[PDB]
Amino acid sequence: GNIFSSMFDKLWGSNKELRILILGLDGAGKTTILYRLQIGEVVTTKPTIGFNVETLSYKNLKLNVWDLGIRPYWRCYYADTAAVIFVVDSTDKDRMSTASKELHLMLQEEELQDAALLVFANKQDQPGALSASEVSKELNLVELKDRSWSIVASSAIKGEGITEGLDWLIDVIKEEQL
Ligand SMILES: Nc1nc2c(ncn2[C@@H]2O[C@H](COP(=O)(O)OP(=O)(O)O)[C@@H](O)[C@H]2O)c(=O)[nH]1
Repeated sequence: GNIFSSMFDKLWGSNKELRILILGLDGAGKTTILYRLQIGEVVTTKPTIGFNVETLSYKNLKLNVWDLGIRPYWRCYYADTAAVIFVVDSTDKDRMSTASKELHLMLQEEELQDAALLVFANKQDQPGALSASEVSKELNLVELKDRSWSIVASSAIKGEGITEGLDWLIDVIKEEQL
């Protein structure tokens, strides 16, 4: 998993530890992506009640993953947050609506004013999974303005799309830090 680490090494130098949030409705495959990286160490914690955050800590970076569906206990992480990776299950046209909501509430927070966005149209390997562009529409990512965003089709399970996406993200984050 060192290619991933080499990629994240490009964020070394930031004058403050950087934070990335992997979010989305449960089942979207966030955890999978997190474990996909195979770098640093991951530890689960329950800061508040009925709330569990999985945190991957890698030399100067923090990756936090928790399910959506906006209790203020979270506002705690938006401070140093550099970007959010929004994982969407492409084979769930139902909750697709809910997600779009949860995503905008999130992206509507003041501290995430500059966070870059990477959306993962995940589970593309599954039968009946909306295309990437189909999700960019269902989330109105088009309507989003004054913000670095991008969507990518993915099969976290087979690790398809993950690297291509993170690659993009990291560069944006790095740039923005400059
Ligand atoms: N086929 C397929 N299964 C996936 C994908 N991403 C996640 N899964 C499966 O979906 C289930 C939920 O994924 P997980 O990452 O644990 O969900 P979350 O962290 O709650 O969003 C797991 O059993 C995964 O193996 C994907 O892209 N394709």
